[PDB]
Amino acid sequence: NLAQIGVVGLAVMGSNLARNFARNGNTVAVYNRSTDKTDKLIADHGSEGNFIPSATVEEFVASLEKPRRAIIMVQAGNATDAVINQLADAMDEGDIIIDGGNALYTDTIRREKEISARGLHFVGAGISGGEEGALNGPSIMPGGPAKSYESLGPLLESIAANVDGTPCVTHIGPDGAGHFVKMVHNGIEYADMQVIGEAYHLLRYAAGMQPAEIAEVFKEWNAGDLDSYLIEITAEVLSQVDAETGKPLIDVIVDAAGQKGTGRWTVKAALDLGIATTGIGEAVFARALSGATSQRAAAQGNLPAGVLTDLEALGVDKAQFVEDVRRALYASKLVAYAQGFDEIKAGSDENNWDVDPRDLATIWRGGCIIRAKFLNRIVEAYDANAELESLLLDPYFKSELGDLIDSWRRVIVTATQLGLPIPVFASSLSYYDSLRAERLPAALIQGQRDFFGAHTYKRIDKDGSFHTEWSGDRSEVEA
Amino acid sequence: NLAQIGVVGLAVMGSNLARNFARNGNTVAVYNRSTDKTDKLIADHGSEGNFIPSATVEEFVASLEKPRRAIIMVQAGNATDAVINQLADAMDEGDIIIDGGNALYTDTIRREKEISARGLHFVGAGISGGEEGALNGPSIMPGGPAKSYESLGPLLESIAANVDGTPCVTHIGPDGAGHFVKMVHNGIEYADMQVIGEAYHLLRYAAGMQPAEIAEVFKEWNAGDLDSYLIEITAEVLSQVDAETGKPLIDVIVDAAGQKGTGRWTVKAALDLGIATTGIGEAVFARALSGATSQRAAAQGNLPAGVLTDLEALGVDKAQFVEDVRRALYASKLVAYAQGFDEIKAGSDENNWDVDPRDLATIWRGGCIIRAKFLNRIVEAYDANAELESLLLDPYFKSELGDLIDSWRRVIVTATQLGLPIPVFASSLSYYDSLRAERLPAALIQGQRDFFGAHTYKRIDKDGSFHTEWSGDRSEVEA
Ligand SMILES: NC(=O)c1ccc[n+]([C@@H]2O[C@H](COP(=O)([O-])OP(=O)(O)OC[C@H]3O[C@@H](n4cnc5c(N)ncnc54)[C@H](OP(=O)(O)O)[C@@H]3O)[C@@H](O)[C@H]2O)c1
Ligand SMILES: NC(=O)c1ccc[n+]([C@@H]2O[C@H](COP(=O)([O-])OP(=O)(O)OC[C@H]3O[C@@H](n4cnc5c(N)ncnc54)[C@H](OP(=O)(O)O)[C@@H]3O)[C@@H](O)[C@H]2O)c1
Ligand SMILES: [Mg+2]
Ligand SMILES: [Mg+2]
Ligand SMILES: [Mg+2]
Ligand SMILES: [Mg+2]
Ligand SMILES: [Mg+2]
Ligand SMILES: [Mg+2]
Repeated sequence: NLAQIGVVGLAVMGSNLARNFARNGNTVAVYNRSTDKTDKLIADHGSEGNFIPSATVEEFVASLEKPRRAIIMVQAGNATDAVINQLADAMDEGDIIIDGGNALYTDTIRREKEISARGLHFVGAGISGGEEGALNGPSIMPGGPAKSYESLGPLLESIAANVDGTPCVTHIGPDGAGHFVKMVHNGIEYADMQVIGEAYHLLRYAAGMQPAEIAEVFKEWNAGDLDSYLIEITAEVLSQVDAETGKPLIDVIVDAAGQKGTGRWTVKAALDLGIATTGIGEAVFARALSGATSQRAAAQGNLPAGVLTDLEALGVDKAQFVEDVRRALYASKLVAYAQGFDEIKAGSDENNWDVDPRDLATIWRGGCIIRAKFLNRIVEAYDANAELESLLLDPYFKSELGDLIDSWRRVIVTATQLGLPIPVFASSLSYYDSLRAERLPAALIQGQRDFFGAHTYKRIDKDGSFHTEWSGDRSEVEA
Repeated sequence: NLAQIGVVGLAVMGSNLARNFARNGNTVAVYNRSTDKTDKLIADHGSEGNFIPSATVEEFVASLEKPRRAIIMVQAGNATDAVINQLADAMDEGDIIIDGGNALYTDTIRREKEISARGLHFVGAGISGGEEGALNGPSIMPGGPAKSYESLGPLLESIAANVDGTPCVTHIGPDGAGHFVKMVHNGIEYADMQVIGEAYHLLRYAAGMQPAEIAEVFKEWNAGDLDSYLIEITAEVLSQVDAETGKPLIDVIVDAAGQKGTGRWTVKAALDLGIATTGIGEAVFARALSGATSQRAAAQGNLPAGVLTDLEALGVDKAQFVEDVRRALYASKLVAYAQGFDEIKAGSDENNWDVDPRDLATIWRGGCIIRAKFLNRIVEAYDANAELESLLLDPYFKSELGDLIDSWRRVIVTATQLGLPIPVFASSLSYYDSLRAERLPAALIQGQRDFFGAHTYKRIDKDGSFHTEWSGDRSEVEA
């Protein structure tokens, strides 16, 4: 007569999640502040499994088997803190509050401190895949005490996406580690979509291909190493004809990316952690620029292009160019992921989480928009070398870069000569050529700062800080 | 027997600032929590002018002529709030608390609300030029109530940098406007230093010039449109020989800028405001990458370069290439400033500040690391069009871009073919080519997001939001 799991918040995400639990053989307690949403779920979806509805938090908590597991699925921020307090007040020692919402990981850290203190357990659970994932099988990223997973894990494994028998959930780490890895996942999604956008742009405006032909190229690419959900749905979007006009649907869509989106959080965290996420960063900046409606209108046809050429005048074969774009897309995808996994290691180190990157690449293979067989290469890279300094240095990926790099350079040159924007492709190659470099112009920056501000520099041949007496005899002294 | 201005916090920045006030004929109250610093200022510099040293906040406040003007120069964050509260409790209605520290503008906004509600005035003042500017003439960016500038303005004008008889201080706007434009100024400084670094890297590793020769090139550029303090000091740094090794000083400096600075705050604000600051962003990312010591050590000689060429094999004239790099530097500087001024506009609109960008380009000509005669072109651009959509569209600058664009494309092509990193040069050209684009891949992103999440899109040819039934008959409905 008791539920093993409960959901508070029965808007579409929490209702879909409750249904998932119930379809997979769990008894599920459900509560919503407004009872009409609870009544609607029972009325329209009660045949999907065993639900225990409650009108009050006290009734809801009383319906859960100890140790009690309540997932919150409400509005992020103040509304989730309100429900955490209501559950906290009603629960016993050893009970488990789970926020499944899209929390700021710093909110989850603060909540885990306040709730662990109250004698309760707090889990911040990132849930991927949006409404469809919540209903049919998400990737789940729980952070909190490791002993919370003993009672919660088997429940989450019952609803998670399954890939080759492996549920897309495992314990990520303490406190905010789950919401953190979910946030980085969101930023990676932006980069994956932007590198596809850039490939599309070159195939259309350099190779002269219409959307229906580009769809067919993407389906061919999707049979090879790039194989991915995002490339699969890209072909379906490029194939779609607008019934009203007969034009490709993409050609009647307003080309301004929804300014609603959390990819910016990923880049803010990378800026704080000292990680160069050029790929996610340029993908976010590209969405922002697309929305600058009045600036784009004022710019159109008014900035000098310079002398441009075209593939025919360059003597470039269309088939060779299309393959070069594929290889630029793969290289740029690989840089964006290497940077994202750098951000995961930096966040883990900063927060003492011991995040295992193999767990992330494993559970992102199902119920995620970014799912692709590429992720198995990330698992294998870290399996081979738990302390790998960059995904680019994995023996498999490094050997792949050997075959990509000539194409990648040709795409940057060619796009530039045709006046076509390629922000993540170009920025990824400058980042790559920066990691290759023996000496970077940061040495000059250190010298400039010592000149104007006496900020001091380190030396390659001696430990310590040094200063040149710029305003004086320009001798070097110790700082 | 009363001071017209006071300084709280007598570490080097505040001691320098107090000395500046005193050298310029003001009577200056000085106070530091630790009395030993007050004793030290009086002992070492009391001859420079009329100081009134106090050991306690109450004596300090009693030494000030009403309406009292106290400038706080202490550790940013909680320490600044601690000193604000101690002054506020000791002061009378109409008194003026000024924070001259490197405040987060959101902290200034909060402080101005709290302190104004108590019948005091709060000013957040950005002070540029570091320790040297505090002593010898800074750029000063005060935000707070306009009436505050009437008693404070003449004191700030007595110490500010002066350019052709114009003091580098004016009232910026309400509450946080001052600390906000200082934060953007800090980001711009990063971009100015990075574009100089990229030019240096190309002249050294593409044109085969040694640092002493590059120093002579920068001095010649400094005679033309690029004329700047940063280019002047760059030639002095590149001329410098390390006595101990005989190598160029730059060659014995550790090429790691790391994360010792606040340029990241500029990018985080840009991300929240929806502004594509690709120049400042890539500059900050480049500093972060330079500091990844273990990763760079692991990457050296392990990432495939691809087939590279050189200027000789390309048939490129060295003098033509050097001028092309100058013009890439100019174009990329202009893009970084255009984006920073877009960030200033977006911040001013979000916060109802009515920031006049002419004020900023006027007062950054003195006592700022970014000072350059280029800033006059920004004043003139906004003089001609208060609602200018981008600095790129100013008639003078658009005319300049007609002469820069062919060079700029050649530099991205050539750097790419030689395997040299140019993150701001290349990202600035993708941004430029993105403003030139009729249609951006943002249309494909809108289609993808509608496919996987039913996120809806807008149409170019009629009003409202639409959804294509991707899982069903792929008909379109209004949303
Ligand atoms: N659809 C998407 O694109 C997407 C993707 C991922 C996640 N999400 C989900 O979106 C939700 C965010 O909510 P929203 O603001 O957008 O929708 P909403 O309908 O305004 O709120 C959702 C739920 O929050 C509850 N709630 C709000 N304030 C509360 C309070 N103070 N005390 C108790 N319950 C409270 C509501 O209860 P009432 O019914 O009583 O109002 C409702 O059940 C999260 O659950 C998140 O998981 C969105
Ligand atoms: N190189 C630099 O450090 C540098 C460069 C840029 C800007 N600044 C400027 O210098 C200030 C920052 O100082 P810092 O943090 O770098 O150095 P710090 O040595 O940690 O402290 C700087 C000053 O803050 C005072 N202070 C700290 N906590 C305080 C508190 N709770 N109550 C009152 N006074 C307090 C100290 O007083 P005591 O002597 O009593 O400790 C000292 O006068 C700001 O005004 C900033 O704009 C410094
Ligand atoms: Mg039935
Ligand atoms: Mg299932
Ligand atoms: Mg292969
Ligand atoms: Mg580890
Ligand atoms: Mg002076
Ligand atoms: Mg000229």
